Amino acid sequence: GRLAGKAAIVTGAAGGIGRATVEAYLREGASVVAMDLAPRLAATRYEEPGAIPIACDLRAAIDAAMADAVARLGGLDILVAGGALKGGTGNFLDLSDADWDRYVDVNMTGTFLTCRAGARAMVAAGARSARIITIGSVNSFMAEPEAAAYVAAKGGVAMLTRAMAVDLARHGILVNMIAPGPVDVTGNNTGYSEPRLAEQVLDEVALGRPGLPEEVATAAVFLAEDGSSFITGSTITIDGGLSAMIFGGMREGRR
Amino acid sequence: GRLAGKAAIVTGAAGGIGRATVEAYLREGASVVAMDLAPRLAATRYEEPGAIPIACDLRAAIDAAMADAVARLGGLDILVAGGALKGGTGNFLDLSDADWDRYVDVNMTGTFLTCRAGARAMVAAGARSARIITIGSVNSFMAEPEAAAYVAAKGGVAMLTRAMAVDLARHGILVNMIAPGPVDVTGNNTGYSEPRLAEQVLDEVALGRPGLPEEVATAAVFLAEDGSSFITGSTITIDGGLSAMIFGGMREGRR
Amino acid sequence: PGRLAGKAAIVTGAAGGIGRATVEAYLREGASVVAMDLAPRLAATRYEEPGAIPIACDLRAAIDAAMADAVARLGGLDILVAGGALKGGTGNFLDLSDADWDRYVDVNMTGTFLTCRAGARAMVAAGAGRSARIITIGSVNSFMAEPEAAAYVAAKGGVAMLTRAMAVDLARHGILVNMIAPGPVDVTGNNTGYSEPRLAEQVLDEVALGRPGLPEEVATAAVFLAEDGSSFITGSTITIDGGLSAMIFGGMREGRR
Amino acid sequence: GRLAGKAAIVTGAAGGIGRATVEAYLREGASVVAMDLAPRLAATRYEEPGAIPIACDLRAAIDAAMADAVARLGGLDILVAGGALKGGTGNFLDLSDADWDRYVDVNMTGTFLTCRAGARAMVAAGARSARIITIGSVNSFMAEPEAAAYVAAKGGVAMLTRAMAVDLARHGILVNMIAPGPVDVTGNNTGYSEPRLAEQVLDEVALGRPGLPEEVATAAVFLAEDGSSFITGSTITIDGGLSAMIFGGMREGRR
Ligand SMILES: OC[C@H]1O[C@H](O)[C@@H](O)[C@@H](O)[C@@H]1O
Ligand SMILES: OC[C@H]1O[C@H](O)[C@@H](O)[C@@H](O)[C@@H]1O
Repeated sequence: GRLAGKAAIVTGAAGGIGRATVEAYLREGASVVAMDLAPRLAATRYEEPGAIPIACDLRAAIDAAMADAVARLGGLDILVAGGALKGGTGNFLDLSDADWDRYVDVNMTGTFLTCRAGARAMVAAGARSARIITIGSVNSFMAEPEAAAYVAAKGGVAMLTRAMAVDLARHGILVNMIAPGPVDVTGNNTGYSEPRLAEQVLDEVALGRPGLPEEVATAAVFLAEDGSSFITGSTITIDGGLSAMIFGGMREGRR
Repeated sequence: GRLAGKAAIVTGAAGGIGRATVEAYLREGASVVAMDLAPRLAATRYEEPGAIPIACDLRAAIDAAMADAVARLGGLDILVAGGALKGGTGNFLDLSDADWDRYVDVNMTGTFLTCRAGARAMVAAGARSARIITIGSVNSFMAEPEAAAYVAAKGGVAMLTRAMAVDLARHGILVNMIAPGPVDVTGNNTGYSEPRLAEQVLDEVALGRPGLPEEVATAAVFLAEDGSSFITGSTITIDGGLSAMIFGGMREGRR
Repeated sequence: PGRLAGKAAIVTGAAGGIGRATVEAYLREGASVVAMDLAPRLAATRYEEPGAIPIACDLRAAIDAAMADAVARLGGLDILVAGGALKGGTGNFLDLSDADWDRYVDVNMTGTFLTCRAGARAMVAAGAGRSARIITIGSVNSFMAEPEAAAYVAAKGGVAMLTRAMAVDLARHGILVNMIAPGPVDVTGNNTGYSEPRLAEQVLDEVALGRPGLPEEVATAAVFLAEDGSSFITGSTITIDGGLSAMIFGGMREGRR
Repeated sequence: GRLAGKAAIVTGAAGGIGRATVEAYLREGASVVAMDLAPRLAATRYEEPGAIPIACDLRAAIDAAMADAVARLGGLDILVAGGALKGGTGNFLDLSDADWDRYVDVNMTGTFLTCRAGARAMVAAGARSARIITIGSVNSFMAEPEAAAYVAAKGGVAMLTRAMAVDLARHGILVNMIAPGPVDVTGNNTGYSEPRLAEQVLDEVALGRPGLPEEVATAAVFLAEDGSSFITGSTITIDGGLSAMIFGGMREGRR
C-alpha cells in the first residue's frame, strides 16, 4: 500500500470529498481518523473498514478533537483539512455580517486552527516529511457569482497554504492544496441537474460533466505518499479543464 | 484633471500609499475624504489642499464614518480601500489566535465592511461606472516568511475583489486590486536598509530597490478614471519585477 | 502639457484596431509617433489625430530596416508598442497543419521577438535610463485557451513569457517591459463584432460587463504603461477583459439565468 | 501495477527526467518506448528492463519515429513529451536569431509535432482516457535571467498544453503539464554546486536543495493512471516551494 503504516487525520470526513479520502487512505494502508460533526459521523458508513470516528466542531473543540485523534493514532503523518461550508448567499450588496462571519470563521479560521494543531503534533512526533493537504477550490482563484464570502475564504485558504509551506519546510512538513471544480456529492448523479446549470457545466467544463469525489481523493493519496517529496506550496487542480478554458460554449460539439 | 468632479473616499489615508493616493486624487481634481484613525489623521499633513478628514476605526464606526463621508461629498464615485495592518509575527507553528484574528479582522473583514458600505452608497447615488479599488499585495499570490496571517488575509482580499467585480458589474461598479511589492514609506530612504534585507531586495526585485508610495498611487488614478471602463476583476502589480523573476541573484550585475 | 509630451514612440500593427487606437492616444498625449504596419494596410488607414509618421514593414531584414528607418526619423526611441499580430482560429488541434503552426509562431512570437530586440537595442544606443518602455500586446489567451486556436494560443503564451524574460534582462539597461492582455475587443467600428447569436450569448455569459471592449479601452493602458509615473511597473500584465478571466459560471449570475 | 498493460512513449528518454520516467513507467507495468537521439540512447542504461529504444531527432524524423513506436506497441495510451533543450544564452540584447530559432524549434515546435502525432495515433487506436503529459518548467510562468529563448518557449509549451486539453477532451484525451524547478540530473550531487548558485538555491527554494529526477517522474505516473480521470488542462509544479515564496533569504534558518 502506498500509505502503509502512516497515521492520518481527515477532517470533513462525513462530506463527499472527505469520505472518499478516508476510503482511499484506508485502501492504501493508512490508519485513519475521520473527523466531522457528531450527528454527521453518526449517519455515515464507509465502504472500507478501520476508520476511527472522532467528533468535532469547526477552537477548544478543535484542540480537544486533535489531541484525542493524535493520542489514538500514536503520531501524525498526514493531515487533510477538508472541513468546509460550501454555499452561496446572494449578491454582494446584500451579504450580511452573519454570512460573512460564518464562511470566514468556518472555512478560513477553522482551517488555520486545525492546521496549526496538526503541524504542532507532527513536529512533536518527529517529522521523510509529514504532509498537510488543504481542500480549496477553483474559487480560490476565480469567482462564481453570488458567493463572495465563500470565494474570499477560499482565497484566504490558498494563501494560508503557501505561507504554511514556506514556514514549515524547515520543520519537515510539505503543504499543498487541492482545488476541485464542480463535484457531484449526491451519489445519484443529481448534482448539477438544474437545466440552466447543466447547460453551463457543458459549456465551461471541457470534460462536460461534474467530477466525482473519488476523482478528487486520488490527489490526496498522491500528495501524502513518500514519492511526492519535492512538492510543496503548490496546487493540484481537478476541474475537468474549467480553469484552463475560455469561451468553451463555442467549441466543436457544443455550438 | 483626469478625476475632475468625482467624489472619492480613501481609507488608510494617513499611511504611505493612502496619503500618496489622497494627494494624487486632489491634483487630478477630485473631492476627497481622507479616512484613518483620529490620532493618525491628527499627525498627517497633505502636500495638496482640500482633503476632508474623517476619523474611523477598522463595524458601527465604519458605517458611521462612511455615511458621514458620503453626506459631506454629496455622492460617491471612487472608493480606495487602503486601511491595512502590515507586519510579520513569527513562524506559523507559534502564531497565536490573537494575531490571526487581528490581521483577518482588520485587513479582510475591514475591507469587506468598507466596500459593502461603499458599494451600497454608490448604488444609492446612481452609479460611467463607479470604481472600487482594493490595496492588496504581492503577498496576495506568493508568501513571505513568518507572516502567515497577513499573507492569508491578502489572499482573502484578492478573491473578495474578484467576487465583488462579478456581483457589482450589473450595478455599474468596476472593482480591481493594486498589488504592490516592497514600498519604502519612511520618507527618508531607510525602509529596507537592514543589510541582509537590502541584499535580498537587490536579488529579488529586477529594478533593485523598493518602490515609493507615489509609484503605487498612479495606478489608483488610472483605475478610477473614465477611460478604464473595461477593466474589472483584475490586478495591477507594482513590484519592480519581483513576481516576474526567479533566481534574480544570478543575473548580470548581481552575481 | 500631455502625459507623453516629447517622447518618441513606435507602434507596430498600427493599421489594426488596438494599434490604431494606440497611435491616436499617443498623439493626443504629446508623443511623436511612428505608425508601422503592412504598406497596403497603412495606405487604407486614416488616423483621427494628425502627426503619425507612416513606415511600412513586414512581420527579419524588413523589420531591421523599418526599425532603423523609424529611429532615424524620430531621433531616438522612448516607447515601443509591439502590436503586430495575426488573430484567428484554425480548427481542432488534431487537424492543425505545419503551415498554420509556423505562421502564428513566426508572426506573433518571432516577430515580437525581432521587433523588441531591435527596439531595446535602439533604446540603449539612444541613452535609456527615466526608463524607456516596451509594451507587448498579448491576450487573455496568454493564460487561458479558447477552442480551435492552438497555434494562436501557444504563441500568446510565448509572448507572455518573452515579456517577463525581457523585463528581467533589460531592467539593468533602464527599460521597463509589460504586457497588455485584452479580452474580446470589437474592432469593426460598427458594433458587429461578436454579433453571431451563439457567440453573443457566450459573451453575455462569460464577460461580467456583458459586452466586448472597444480598442480605445485597451489603448488607455498603453498610455499608462508608457508615462513617467509607471516607473516601478515591470514584468507585469494589465488585463482588460470586462471580468472574463476573473469569473467562472458567469451564465448563472443574476440578470443572466 | 498502476499502469499495467498501457502503452507509453517517453521522449527525451536519455535525459534525467525522461530516463526516470521510463524507469517508473516500467516498474508500474507499462510497455514503454524510450525515444531520444541515437547516440544518447546508445550511451544510456535503464535501471529497469523492457524499454524499447527508438532513435529520433527533435519533422519527417518525428513522424517516422512515432509510427515506428506505435507499430511496436500496438497502440498508444500515454505520451510523455520530455525532449527539450535547457540552457541560457546571455542577455536579451545580444540574443542571436540562431539561438532563438533553436530553442523555439526544438522545445516548442518539437513538442507540437510530437503531441499532434501522438494524439492522432491515440484517436486511431480508440481512445478510459488516453493521456498526454508535457514537461515544462517553473520558467513557463516566471523568468530566470539570461535565458529569454528558453523561457519564451516554455511559456509556449504551457499554453500549447491548455489548448490541447480543450481541443482533445472530446476525443477522449487528457492533457497536463509538469513544471519542475531546479533538478539535479548529474547523478553525483554536483548540479547546483557553483557557490553563488548554491547560495541562491538555499534562498529561493523552501526545501533548500535541488530536486531529483525521480521526484519529477512520480507526477508522470500520477497523471497517466486511471484515477486521474478529471484532471486536464492543469499543471503539477514540483519545485520545493520556489514558485510559492518571495524573500526566502529572510526566513528563519537562512538569515
Ligand atoms: O470555462 C472555464 C473559464 O470560465 C471563464 O469564461 C473564464 O472566466 C475562466 O476563468 C475559466 O477558465
Ligand atoms: O524575484 C524574487 C522571486 O522570488 C521567487 O524566487 C519567486 O517566487 C518569484 O516570484 C520572485 O520573483
